[PDB]
Amino acid sequence: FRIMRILRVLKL
Repeated sequence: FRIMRILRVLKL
């Protein structure tokens, strides 16, 4: 699962 892909979002 592309978890990092979602978490990285927080670092907008």
